Amino acid sequence: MANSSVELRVSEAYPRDVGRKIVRIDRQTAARLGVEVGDFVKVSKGDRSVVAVVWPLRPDDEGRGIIRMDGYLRAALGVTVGDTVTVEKA
Ligand SMILES: [Zn+2]
Ligand SMILES: [Zn+2]
Ligand SMILES: [Zn+2]
Ligand SMILES: [Zn+2]
Ligand SMILES: [Zn+2]
Repeated sequence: MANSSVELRVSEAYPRDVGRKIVRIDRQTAARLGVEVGDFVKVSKGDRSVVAVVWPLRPDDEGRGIIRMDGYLRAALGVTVGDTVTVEKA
């Protein structure tokens, strides 16, 4: 079977995550992906992808269907805040 994947809305990084090879998603999404917080995920837009470590979203950001990633990772994928990307176990 293929690994599960989820589409998420691109959101700006928390300030302390800028320049770190980190994306933030919520626990429900990590569970659907079959990963735990702290594992590597692949984030893709079309044929472009990056690999980053999953850190957990803050409580009030859970359930929003978002992924927080800094401008370096957004640029790498050619996406902006408000775009959608796909996330999968790396
Ligand atoms: Zn879709
Ligand atoms: Zn769609
Ligand atoms: Zn593993
Ligand atoms: Zn766009
Ligand atoms: Zn767009």
